[PDB]
Amino acid sequence: GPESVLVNTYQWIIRNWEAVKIQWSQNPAMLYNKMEFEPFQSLVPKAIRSQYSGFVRTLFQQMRDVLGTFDTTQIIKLLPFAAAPPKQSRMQFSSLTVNVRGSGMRILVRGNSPVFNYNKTTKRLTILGKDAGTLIEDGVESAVLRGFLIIGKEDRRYGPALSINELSNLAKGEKANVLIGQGDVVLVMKRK
Amino acid sequence: GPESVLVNTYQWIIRNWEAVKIQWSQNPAMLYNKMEFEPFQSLVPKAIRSQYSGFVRTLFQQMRDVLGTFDTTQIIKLLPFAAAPPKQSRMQFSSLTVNVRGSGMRILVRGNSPVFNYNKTTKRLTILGKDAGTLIEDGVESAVLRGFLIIGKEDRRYGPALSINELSNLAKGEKANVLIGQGDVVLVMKRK
Repeated sequence: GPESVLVNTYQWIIRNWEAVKIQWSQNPAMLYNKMEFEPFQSLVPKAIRSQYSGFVRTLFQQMRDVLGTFDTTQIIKLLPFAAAPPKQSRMQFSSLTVNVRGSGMRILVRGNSPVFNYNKTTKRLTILGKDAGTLIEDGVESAVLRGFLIIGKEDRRYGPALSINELSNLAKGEKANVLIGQGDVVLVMKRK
Repeated sequence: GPESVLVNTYQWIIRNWEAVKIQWSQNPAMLYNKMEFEPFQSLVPKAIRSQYSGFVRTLFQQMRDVLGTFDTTQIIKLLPFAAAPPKQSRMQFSSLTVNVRGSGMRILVRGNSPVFNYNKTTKRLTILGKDAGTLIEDGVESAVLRGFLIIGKEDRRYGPALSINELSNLAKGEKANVLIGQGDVVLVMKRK
C-alpha cells in the first residue's frame, strides 16, 4: 500500500546510493526523471507536486553550488519530490505532503519527522517507524530555504525573528533571525 | 509598557468604534493614517510591517467588496496592522507578530488567540488576559486569505487539503480544501 511505497522508495535510494549520488552531481535531470520515482509521486497531491519539485530542484542546486554543504540525509529525503515536472514559485515550504495511512502526512524539510527519521546514533533511516537501511555518509544548511543559507545560531544583532514567509523583501546578503521550528531560531543569510 | 500599548490600542478602537466603523467604509486610507496607531506600529517588526499592512489593507477591501461578510471582530483585530505604508506580496500570513512581554507574540489572523480573544458569550474583547471592552456588532470569511474566500466546511470532492502556502497556482474560481489550523480543514475559493 501507500506506506509500503514510501518505505520502498527510500530503501531503493539507499540500496542504489552509490550510483544515485554520482548522478545527483553529474546529471541530476536524468536522475529526477527516473521511472522508479513514479509510485512516490502518486502519493504527492497533484495540485502541488510541480511546485514541490521546482522547490527541491532549486534547493539541490544551492547545495551543489555552496562548498562543503553536501548532506546525504537531506538529498535522500527530498529526492523523490524532484520527480515531477517542475514549476517555480516564491513560497517557502516547511514540510511536504505525502498521502499515506489514509491521510496527508507531512515530511519536514529540515531535520527529522515521524515520516522520515534518520538516526545519527545508529546511522539508519526509519520511515513511518520501519527500517529503510543504513546511510553511508560522504555548519551551513543550503537545502532548506530557497534563496537562503542557514548559517548558525540566533544573533540578536539582526533583530526580531521572522517566520519563513516573512523573508521575501530582505536584501541580497542580508542576515536575519528566523523561527525555523518550535523554539528553534536560526540565523539565515539571503544569498547574493 | 508594550502590553499596555496593545491593550490601549484595542480599547481606543472600541471606544471610538462608531466613528471608526464609518471611516473604515467611507475613507479607509484616512483611517489607516491616523496618528493613534503609531504606538502599536512600534511593536511590529520593522522588516515586515509594510507587508503586513499591504496584506491587511487587501483583506479589508475583500470584505468591502463581498456582500454580507462584514466582521466587526476581524476589522478591530487587524486594523492597527494597516497603519504602515503598504507593500504588496504574494504571501499568506496566518499570524502577525507584535513585540510584547519581551518576545514576539503572534496574533492569529483567523479567530482567537492568547493575544486577541473575543468572547462570543460575554461579547467582550480580552487582550493578553485583560479586558478591552464590549464589541457592538453591526458564513463566508473574506478577510483571512488574500485572493480567497473561505466558503464553508471541507468537501472531499475537491481533493487533498493544501496548506495556505500551497494555493498560488489554483485557478480563478477554483475550490480547494485548506488546512487553516490544527484539525480544521475548510473549503476555500480563489476569487475571480
